[PDB]
Amino acid sequence: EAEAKSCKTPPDPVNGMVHVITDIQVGSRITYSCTTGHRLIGHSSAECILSGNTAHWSTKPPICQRIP
Repeated sequence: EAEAKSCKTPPDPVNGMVHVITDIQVGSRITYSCTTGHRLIGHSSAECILSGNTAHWSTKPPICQRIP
């Protein structure tokens, strides 16, 4: 709970890319994106939360289903 930042940045989703809103500090809320036409199979968002001794993003690795 000091100096902030403790969540490891998520890997770039397939045919997509993650965007940081301001910083990687705990309490923030970044967002995810994908190629035009692909709906985010998740929450389209994240929240840096500590699960004990390791801080990570509450959202699972987003996917792109590709929509006709």
